Amino acid sequence: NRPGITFEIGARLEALDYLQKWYPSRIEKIDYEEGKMLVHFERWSHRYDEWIYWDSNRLRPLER
Repeated sequence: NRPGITFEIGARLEALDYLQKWYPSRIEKIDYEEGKMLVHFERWSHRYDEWIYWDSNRLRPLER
């Protein structure tokens, strides 16, 4: 039970949207160079996967 980017593939990060919530979304793949992750969302109607960057907008790492 780790709500946030644990930097591990398969970790459940917090993504914002849909409800404007930071909802536990799962990392499917990580790009470390650009610093993006292929995140798979549970509550997401358009697509289910997306490449977004950590805390660039709607992505939150772990508590700290």
